[PDB]
Amino acid sequence: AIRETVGVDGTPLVYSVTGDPDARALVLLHGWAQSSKCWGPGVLDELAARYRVIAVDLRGHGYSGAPDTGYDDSAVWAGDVDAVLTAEGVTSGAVLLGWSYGGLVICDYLASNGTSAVDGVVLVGAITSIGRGEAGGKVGAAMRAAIPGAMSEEPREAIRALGAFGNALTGPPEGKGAQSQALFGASLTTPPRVRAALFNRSASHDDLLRSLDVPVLVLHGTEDSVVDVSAGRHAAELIPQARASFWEGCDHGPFVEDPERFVKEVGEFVDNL
Amino acid sequence: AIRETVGVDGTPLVYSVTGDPDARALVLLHGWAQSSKCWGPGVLDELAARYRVIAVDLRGHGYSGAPDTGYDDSAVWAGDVDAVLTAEGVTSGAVLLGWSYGGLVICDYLASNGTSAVDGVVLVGAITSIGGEAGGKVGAAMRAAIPGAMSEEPREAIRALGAFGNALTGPPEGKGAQSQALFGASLTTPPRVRAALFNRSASHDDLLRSLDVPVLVLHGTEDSVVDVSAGRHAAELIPQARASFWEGCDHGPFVEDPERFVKEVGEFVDNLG
Repeated sequence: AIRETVGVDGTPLVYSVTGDPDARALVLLHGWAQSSKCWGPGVLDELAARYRVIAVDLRGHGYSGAPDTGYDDSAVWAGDVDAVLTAEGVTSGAVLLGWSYGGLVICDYLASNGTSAVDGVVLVGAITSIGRGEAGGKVGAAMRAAIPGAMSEEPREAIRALGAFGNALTGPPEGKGAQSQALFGASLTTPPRVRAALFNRSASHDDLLRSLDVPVLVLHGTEDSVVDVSAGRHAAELIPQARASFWEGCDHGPFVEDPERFVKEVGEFVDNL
Repeated sequence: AIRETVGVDGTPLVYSVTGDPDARALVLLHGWAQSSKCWGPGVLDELAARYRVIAVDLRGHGYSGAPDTGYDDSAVWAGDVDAVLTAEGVTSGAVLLGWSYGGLVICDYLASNGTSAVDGVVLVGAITSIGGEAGGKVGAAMRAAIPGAMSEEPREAIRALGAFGNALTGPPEGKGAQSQALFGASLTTPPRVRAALFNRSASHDDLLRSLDVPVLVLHGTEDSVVDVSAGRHAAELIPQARASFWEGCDHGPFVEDPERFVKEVGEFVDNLG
């Protein structure tokens, strides 16, 4: 299951592969300060019964390399998605699913490489742009409160600031306490300098979204406190072939809040390509 | 650098390899609720310049499989070490370095397999037994954390794990990213795994008295996690023990003074010829 490839700058990239090698590739791109573990074991098992699941550790995250520079270069991010697809020999049919920051990683890839390797995109609580005035980068109250404390090298300041997200990634944590802990833990294992580097950039992919020639599922919680639901509304409006699924009452982690509904909606989208 | 093998029960075991493949094998076994990332990049770089560094994720930890049962079986732990050595073709010359719980993993392996593949052992802040066991004597910070630190409920577990404070780093000035990462790794370890590691008994004083290779006991005199008495006990029972008691140090000597740690480990390993 564990694999390694290399980015265009020589950075090692770790990812995991499960499911039938002959099935459709479903590439999972996680959020800021997370890892390939963020999806629950239950959701990965359900997806692996139907697709060839490729769960990447972003550069600076999980077991991937953490270089000093390059996090602000859309071409470097594109190169990372390309390297994983190339390593798995995925040249067509892929579905790229991006949670949170993972939406921006997908859009960097599509902006450099186009859509020839992909049949579909799923944006989960995603940003698709980043910077001042970007509707597709619109952050919620919890992310606004965590900056810049969550980027601190001083541990008490970072723990307090990351801890300020509360139950945003899980929803009500009843029966999910191990997931709650693991998602908080992954944020703290991400180097502060990486947390900072991912946000010290600007990029607009509004015109990329308007140009997409593949179907996109926009899945977003209406009470997302991390990436405002307006960011998902923005992407659904610009993408020519978007299907929106706005989960009433859900915060930032739909795959944790309702793993059954997440797998059903992602599966119905993918199965209908 | 990343690879994987399988334990005697089918559990996947992830580890990483760095350094000259023709150099002496140095196997790193981490502590309770940690991972192969615990050692710190500077320490791993310095060791990789000298040795063939094999850094394991224990079962239940890091990217290794986390099965429900097996953690109270000395034979299963023995089989995990054997699996890694076998996968890497290490049949002689190895030094096993165990931090904290890693020392008990090493003792399980030596009790099943004997010493033919190893030329030396390093016990760093280590337990060697668990359960009136002088080699399993808990320090005051670990005694206070049981059972809060194994709680499924995230507020309780975050508090109890966070209350270890500087136990793993010492004064954290200039080490804030390491402080965050070590706290984070503990939270990423499932609560059920944190509990299962301690729900067992193993008695290895017989094994310590029988050892026929050099052992460096390196232990802080103010270790709040594993009482320095456990190290003094190992150093007394092991026929070829030598001891380095770091005055004032807590549980993370490789974090408190990475230069001293590499010097002392390197001198030990370099004089096994």
